Amino acid sequence: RPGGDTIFGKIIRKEIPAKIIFEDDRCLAFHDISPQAPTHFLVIPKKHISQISVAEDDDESLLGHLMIVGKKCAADLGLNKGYRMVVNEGSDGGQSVYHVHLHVLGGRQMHWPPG
Amino acid sequence: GDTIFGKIIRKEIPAKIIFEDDRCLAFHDISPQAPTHFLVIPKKHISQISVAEDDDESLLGHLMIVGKKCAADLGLNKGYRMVVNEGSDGGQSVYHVHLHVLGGRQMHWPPG
Ligand SMILES: Nc1nc2c(ncn2[C@@H]2O[C@H](COP(=O)(O)O)[C@@H](O)[C@H]2O)c(=O)[nH]1
Repeated sequence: RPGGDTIFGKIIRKEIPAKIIFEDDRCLAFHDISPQAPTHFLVIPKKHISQISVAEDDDESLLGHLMIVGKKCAADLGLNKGYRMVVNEGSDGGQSVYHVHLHVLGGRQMHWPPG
Repeated sequence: GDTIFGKIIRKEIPAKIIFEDDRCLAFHDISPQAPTHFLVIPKKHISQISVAEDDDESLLGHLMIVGKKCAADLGLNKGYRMVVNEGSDGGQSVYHVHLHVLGGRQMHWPPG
């Protein structure tokens, strides 16, 4: 099955439901099931990449596309005071789903340090 | 307008530079929030991610690829967190878009 069998691969194939914000041929944006801010969503590639540490050089455009889609979705969601984008890599990064994804959090003041 | 990151790019003030190419610069954060905390910034003066253009897509991804290579070179084999802040709610401290890379400790949840 294209995309693998992590939770995110199954969401991509519409096998498990999600609250989808935006979808194109390269990525999917959907709300996080455990939001850490009043608005908290994810932008993920449809191509399965386990983690940023194994991304290829030719994945540059795709990774940038996650950020462009993330900022567009944030504007569409009315996050006019700003937001924070986060990638969690590995154990120290707090990663729990090994399919690359960008968090976008807003709707409140975010604090420093970022965890 | 110009920012302190513009001065760093132009080598007018010092920073602990990790990596440079023709389109970005990576350097340690002067106020580190983790044992390793560095920034990857484009040389193009994009003020904030909310105004990035579609043509900037591969450049933004280049910041992340450079970030993950610098992280490996700095020994962050247990992982790290990448952060881009936008605006006042995002806590953006400098209006020149920059990717934070933090590691060398457990990063926590929520991410601020
Ligand atoms: N929408 C949705 N989000 C999920 C599901 N399972 C896990 N998540 C979210 O995916 C994120 C994984 O990010 P990580 O912890 O790997 O950085 C977490 O914020 C978690 O709440 C799910 O079934 N549906």
